[PDB]
Amino acid sequence: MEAYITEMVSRERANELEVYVYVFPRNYEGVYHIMRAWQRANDLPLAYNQHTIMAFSPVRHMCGYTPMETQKRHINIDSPFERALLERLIKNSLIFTAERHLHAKRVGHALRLNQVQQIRQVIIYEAIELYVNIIENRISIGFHLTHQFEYVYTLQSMIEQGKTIRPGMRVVHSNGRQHYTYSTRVIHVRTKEQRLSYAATLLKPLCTFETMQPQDVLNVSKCIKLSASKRMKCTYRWIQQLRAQYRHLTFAPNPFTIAQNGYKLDQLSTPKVHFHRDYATVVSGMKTGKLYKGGNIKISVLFDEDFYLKHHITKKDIYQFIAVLQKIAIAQGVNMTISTSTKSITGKFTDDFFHHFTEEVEALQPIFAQTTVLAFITSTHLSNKKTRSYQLLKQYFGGKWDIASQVITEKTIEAFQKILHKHGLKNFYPNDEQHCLRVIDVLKNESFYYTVMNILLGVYVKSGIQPWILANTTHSDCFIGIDVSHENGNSAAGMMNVIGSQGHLIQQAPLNGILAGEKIDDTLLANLLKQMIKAYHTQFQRFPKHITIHRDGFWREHTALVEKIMSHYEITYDIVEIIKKPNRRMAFFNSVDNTFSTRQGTVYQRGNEAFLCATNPQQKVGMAQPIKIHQVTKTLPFSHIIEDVYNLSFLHIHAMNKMRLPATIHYADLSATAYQRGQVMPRSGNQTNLPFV
DNA sequence: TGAGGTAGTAGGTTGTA
DNA sequence: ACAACCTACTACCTC
Ligand SMILES: [Mn+2]
Repeated sequence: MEAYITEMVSRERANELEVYVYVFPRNYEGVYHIMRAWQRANDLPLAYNQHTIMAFSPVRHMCGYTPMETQKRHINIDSPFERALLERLIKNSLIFTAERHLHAKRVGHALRLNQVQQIRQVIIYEAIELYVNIIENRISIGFHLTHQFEYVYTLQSMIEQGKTIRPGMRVVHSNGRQHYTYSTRVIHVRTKEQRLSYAATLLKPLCTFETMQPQDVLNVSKCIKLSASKRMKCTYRWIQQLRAQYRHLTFAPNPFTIAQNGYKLDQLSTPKVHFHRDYATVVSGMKTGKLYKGGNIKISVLFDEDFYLKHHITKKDIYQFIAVLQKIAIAQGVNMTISTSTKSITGKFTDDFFHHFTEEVEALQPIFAQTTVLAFITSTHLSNKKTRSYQLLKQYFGGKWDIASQVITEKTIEAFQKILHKHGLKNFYPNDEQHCLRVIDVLKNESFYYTVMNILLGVYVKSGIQPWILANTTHSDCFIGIDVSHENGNSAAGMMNVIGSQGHLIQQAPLNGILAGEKIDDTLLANLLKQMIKAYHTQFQRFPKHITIHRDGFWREHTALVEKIMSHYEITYDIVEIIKKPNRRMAFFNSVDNTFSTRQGTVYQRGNEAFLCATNPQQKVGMAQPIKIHQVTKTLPFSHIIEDVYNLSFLHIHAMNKMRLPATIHYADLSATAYQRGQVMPRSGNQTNLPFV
């Protein structure tokens, strides 16, 4: 069983290629018109960069643009400029070959291929993206397969068959090259703000899951979810065909294996989790084990009347469900008690309450103070506009009053009641220990258990409970997570603390996540590092030895500040970049049955960059997405950092379902989103605090 | 919004002799 | 302008 990556490397080197270089007199969009006219006249693969143009063959038709210098020169490998220009020229040459010999259309950002299937007047188009990099005087080409949607009809087809042009109808200028989103008739829809009009014979409605009909959506989504074998066979077939007509570079007969690409293979193993002993899996420990750090939780109930008015379910059913939750929690060493403050607000929370939420909620703070709200709001009120129950609920409770809250809708309660009816229950549940035990016992064999436990986990983590930690220690003693999000000109920073080599404190940094600009200032980073050091010293009574910073995306911060700061306290550190969507794919090919598969905890390593497989999705779900790890600094071996990254992904204490990313980046992204929408507020403390999810 | 996974749509932020 | 990220939204399936 061999290991395959979606890449290849060129036998020729960056300094073994003869190129023609034309330099024009002395703006990053320069000499683009000259290059386009040159392409139009001399029909050759050409590329530009700033004010220089490079090709593989001499240019005959000058088109009146006289160059300053002409050369048959090689490239200075030490100059990144000429490396980028050669990469652009190779990319353009590949695109030109595909267009001339394989009939592909460069649309948007990808080369659209032939259609694969039409689903009731919906065309599905294959597409591929190409990338060229120069890695230590070697040329690596990577590629990624994807899909595109289309409606096969213009506006004329509908307008001939009656219908009405809606002001809010979504149409695009479906054509070649660029694409824009805005009885002859004229439509004057704005592109973004500029006024445009057309003949309505070429504008076509957009094909998106938002607007497609439910019958088409199922099949279209089913089509774009292929297995690993089909996906990578399709990816490799077209690239082999492209190779068969390319002459400017040559490759090995089988250039897709990791051996040809200079990668080394690592097989990580699943860790163990600690609840009160050592458990192989999280599910086994949570099923029949006591929590790592239990305690006492106060819960308050928010019940709206429509939940009974339009759905024939009573508040007594809600209290039976809550009693079941309480008994399950007490079975694991967690004591939850219902507050009795729900007496002055009996019968409240009607439709008028939801329609005047912004004015009839200020008096609810003393009712739910120092508790955990378990809200049972209707999904219609949460989702439908002019009410915005979820947004206002979060933005008030967690946004301003720092009160944790967990929301449940009618689908969960109807599923619970349907299971009860199936099992012969609903006669009487609350205040009956034997009936509660029977309900808990029958909950085990159903998948709905994962729902119930998830709810409990959501209550636990927001209440200061630490469900489990790592059984074994890691090579780093301290983990920091940083993420940045930009929405509508507003920048939100998410910061995250993991205090201890076993986990042992998953916490959010008590710092404001709203940035005055688009960049993280030096003061914020200094405060984050110093506060995390203080937190570790408080928790363990000793200073840490090593700290690893995880960054989502690319490191755009001041490294000199980080070392000035941790030179004084004398802790070694690393800076690591975690990249989602690397636009590559990993597999193991088995030639006995000719199948591509994936194995969780697989690592491909090259230099200071690695690809990690952290999930095991099912065939109908799709194919696993690799993560990209990049080590900026060189304090410890790359293997140890990859191990820490893989091990921190098993600390998803908010759910029973395994998550792809480590907690450091996952929870930091969630926190950045929460500050983007203004639904969280800093809270100092020393316990497990995740006031989101 | 029980949670996670993955895969389409349209836009936004960098930094580049 | 180009390249390599990021975000939001929708959808489905799995537990
Ligand atoms: Mn949640």
